[PDB]
Amino acid sequence: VLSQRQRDELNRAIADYLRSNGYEEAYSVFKKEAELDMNEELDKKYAGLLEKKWTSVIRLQKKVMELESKLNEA
Amino acid sequence: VLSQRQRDELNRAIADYLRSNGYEEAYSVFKKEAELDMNEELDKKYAGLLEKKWTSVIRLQKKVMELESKLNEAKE
Repeated sequence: VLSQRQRDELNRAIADYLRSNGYEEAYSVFKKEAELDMNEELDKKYAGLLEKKWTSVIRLQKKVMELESKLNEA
Repeated sequence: VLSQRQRDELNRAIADYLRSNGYEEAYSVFKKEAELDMNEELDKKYAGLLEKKWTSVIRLQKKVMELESKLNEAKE
């Protein structure tokens, strides 16, 4: 489970991503469906956040993999 | 900037999140705009992934440290 706080942050991050990538119709539709009231001011806090989080986690996952592999042969 | 490979994976994860969490109108529109085709295979592979990753930073930092400690005590 995601708490409502995590979910509202995740959805704002998705919304920012959709706009930023030029999927303006998906952004419109999703803001309504997720009942997101976010303006361009609030958005500043979310700019690039989804990509950032994704990239941070993949890098950690790659580190976990390398560590596990050295432990797997060991 | 993300590679096309990584952007495609991210986009499939977003698509799966939208479908599985009930944002159906957004799912439909997003696959059209992002020029993405989903199937049952992809649906299963990307199921829960975006939500999983979103919540994973501390758990993965912890796992990195736990693993490094297993390695540290293992050559000790």
